[PDB]
Amino acid sequence: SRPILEVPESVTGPWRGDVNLPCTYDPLQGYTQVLVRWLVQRGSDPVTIFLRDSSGDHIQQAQYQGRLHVSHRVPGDVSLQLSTLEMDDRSHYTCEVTWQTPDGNQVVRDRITELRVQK
Repeated sequence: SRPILEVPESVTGPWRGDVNLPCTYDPLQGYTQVLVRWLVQRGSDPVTIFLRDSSGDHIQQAQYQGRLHVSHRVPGDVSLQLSTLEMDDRSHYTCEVTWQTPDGNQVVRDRITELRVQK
């Protein structure tokens, strides 16, 4: 039926190193990826830190420009790579993908993961 996001409940990354937050799905006929959003939890809101759409990749925040990259080569792999991990990077991250469906409407799916940072 619908695409299925595959996201681990938690990921451990090395302090000062790099980590991949996996977010993948098996592509399905008739479902066209139209948006990928990654968010991080701060307070009452998850805040957007990355968007990919038909105009390309968008990292609005200067603090993430140059340390945040999202997988692109393999269809269905939209894992987030975070570089030079800080203790402050420990948080819940949300991977959210939007598809156009065979019927012509849209569907959105999201999954939360926790990043822990280990010395």
